[PDB]
Amino acid sequence: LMSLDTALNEMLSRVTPLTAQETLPLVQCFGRILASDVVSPLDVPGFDNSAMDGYAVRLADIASGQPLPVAGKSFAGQPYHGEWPAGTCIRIMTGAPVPEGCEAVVMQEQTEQMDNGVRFTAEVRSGQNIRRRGENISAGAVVFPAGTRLTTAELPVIASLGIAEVPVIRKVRVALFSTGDELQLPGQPLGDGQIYDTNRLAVHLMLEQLGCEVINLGIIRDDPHALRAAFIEADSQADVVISSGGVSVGEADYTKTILEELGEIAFWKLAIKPGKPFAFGKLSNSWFCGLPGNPVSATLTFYQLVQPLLAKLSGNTASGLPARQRVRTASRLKKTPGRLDFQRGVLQRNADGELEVTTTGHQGSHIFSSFSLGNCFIVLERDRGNVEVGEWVEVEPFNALFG
Amino acid sequence: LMSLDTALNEMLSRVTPLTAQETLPLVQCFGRILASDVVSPLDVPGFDNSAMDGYAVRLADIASGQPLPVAGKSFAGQPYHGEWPAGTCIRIMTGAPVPEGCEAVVMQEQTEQMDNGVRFTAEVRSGQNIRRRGENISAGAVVFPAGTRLTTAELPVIASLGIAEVPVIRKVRVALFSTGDELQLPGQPLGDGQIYDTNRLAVHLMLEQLGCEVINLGIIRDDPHALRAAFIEADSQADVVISSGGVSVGEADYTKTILEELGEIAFWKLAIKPGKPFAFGKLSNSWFCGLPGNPVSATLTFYQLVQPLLAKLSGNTASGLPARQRVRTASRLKKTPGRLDFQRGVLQRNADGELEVTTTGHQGSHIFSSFSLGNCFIVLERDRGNVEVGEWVEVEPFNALFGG
Repeated sequence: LMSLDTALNEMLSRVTPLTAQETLPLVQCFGRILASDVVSPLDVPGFDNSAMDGYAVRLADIASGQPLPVAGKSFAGQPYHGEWPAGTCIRIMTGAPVPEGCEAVVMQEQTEQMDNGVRFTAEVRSGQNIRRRGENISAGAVVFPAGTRLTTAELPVIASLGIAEVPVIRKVRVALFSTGDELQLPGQPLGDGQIYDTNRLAVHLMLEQLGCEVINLGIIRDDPHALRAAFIEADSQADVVISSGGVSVGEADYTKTILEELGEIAFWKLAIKPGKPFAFGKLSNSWFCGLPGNPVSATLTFYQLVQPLLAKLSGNTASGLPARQRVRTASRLKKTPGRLDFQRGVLQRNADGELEVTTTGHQGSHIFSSFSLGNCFIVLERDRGNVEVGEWVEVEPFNALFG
Repeated sequence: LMSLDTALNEMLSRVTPLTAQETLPLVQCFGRILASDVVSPLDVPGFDNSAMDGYAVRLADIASGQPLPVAGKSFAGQPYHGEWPAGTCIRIMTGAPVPEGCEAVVMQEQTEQMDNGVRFTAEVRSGQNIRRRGENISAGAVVFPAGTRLTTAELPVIASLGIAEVPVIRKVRVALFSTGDELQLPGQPLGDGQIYDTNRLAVHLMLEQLGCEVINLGIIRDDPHALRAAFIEADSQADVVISSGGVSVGEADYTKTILEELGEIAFWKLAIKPGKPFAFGKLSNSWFCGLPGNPVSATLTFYQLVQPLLAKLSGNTASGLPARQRVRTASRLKKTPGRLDFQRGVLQRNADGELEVTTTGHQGSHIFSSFSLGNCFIVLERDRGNVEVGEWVEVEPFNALFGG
């Protein structure tokens, strides 16, 4: 019934990004979100420097046609500061400051040795092989705006400005638990009718990799007093509280009366598969996301709704649902109109070098193993039906959460 | 002169994957390499159970056509063990075990509650809505082989088997350092021809995001005595030693002579762009990789060469290439034959829904912004010249090191 689109727009419209900040050296900032504009205090490069090894010259001396004796050498980190007489040149290495009065740098290839000094054999242009102060970044300019997620692409540039540390938004705090007397912890023996809990570890892992601060409360006892106490504890400690399974996503059980007693909760029926049910709303001090019990459904609902919620709350301004592309299927796909079906597939290059996708197998939410067998979603349109080999299909490669 | 391929193969053929192992709880295993096969001790699911909220019936009772009174209820984790008389049904919840003799589960909405019992309104087919013991995993089977990188796809399947911790290969230990009197620690004042050391941070970040244990020795003082000391420390404590800049990758100087004193090091000139020079070889107890000083070159060189080395060392049995595909350019590309040019580009969907790439801009190595602006490399073949709009082009999307 409710489109994924519409549901996510709704959830994000309710939410306001965190503003609370902390200051961290750059090496600890991978994947963190800049709280304030990074404004450069320096010109970069901060001084006119050689783009290569060769010789620093004045055009008037080149103009002579005469060989120029080498007055001195200039190293990166150890510039020449001796006298530079008229009619001479300076040997210079990549990255060294050009000497006062230098108008060009000639690479070795365009010179010959004379029994005396250096002949320049090619035209020498004003400014050739010189990187000028301020050509990359002007002091005073904003280099990265607030809301920028810091990776290897950004943090080295920040260091080239001489900044050792930056303010970033604190991590989003997410409390996490499951419930049901059928759920058991790994390493313990299974009682009557029990299964091992998997969703909660699947959610924890993903939160960790998303950079959140995870407060896992474990498996809560299927008792109203214990469950209430768990919600209250979760709420007091976190920005977001997630049930990885066991709390109602619509069914009229005791968990639903506790949830509604503690918050203002919507129970939605989404036009997706796998899954459909999702619970979302506001507790006293936190947002609540309630996932369906099936492992495929809970994982997919997490990945497609909760994941982007957390990106917005983190302060990230990257306006991006992950990347999709159009590719032909090498498999016949069973699909029923009425829901957007996030089937799992294997995307691969064929012998012609063209990109195609294969089903991973049975798509039932009775097996989590399609995530490991796969490397992408095949995102089958709400209204589309079965798909034949050769048709074009929307594909969404899995992110680093799945490898 | 030297192909990137020939270099990569040379580096990979030399190296032996680590086998040493340590056992960790599942929650601490993200991105770790599974050290032993995971074998299922149990059937998943463990028992025949309901796929719906409803009723568990036998087909003979359905065929009588009579309302069946509710004789009991089976809940998830609270199965029914009482008597199940003839002509009767058992209320059942999703995931609850089916009661003995059960032939079908009927979903609640295909029933009417009748005062003399539950009336079944639809056809009932043998086995409907029953998940069978072992239909996902069988006891005794290997679920993941040794060599699997563990992520969200694998670890929860491991949890489903009742296994709380697994053996993984120890992390690759990478020692790191730079040198040159030009280099200054950020947060300090820049003297005369100085710059802030950026390559070292870039490599530290990438190494940690790759799951390496990093030993950062700093900026090494630019003389032979301090350099020897740095090499001895680095080599004594690591599987791999990396110079992020300042140590020779071919030019004759004191750093070169120390390298040749302490190791068996090759200086390659690679048919690539950006970059070209790369130092590689064996120190007494470790492998060495020496990067060029230019940030664009170092970063590219680490990404295309050191990264695949670390993957093999780690024990990851994944095929190490590629995630490449062929896409049209929507940009004219300037490309000189003779080098494999890893231009940076922007991969985006056009209005027809087709994937296409655009240049980031100037492809010079004098700036670093192409890594921010870009989301891929346009991998232009060694012998190719200029590329016009609409030609086909190979493309390698950025991995998580640049944010995807």
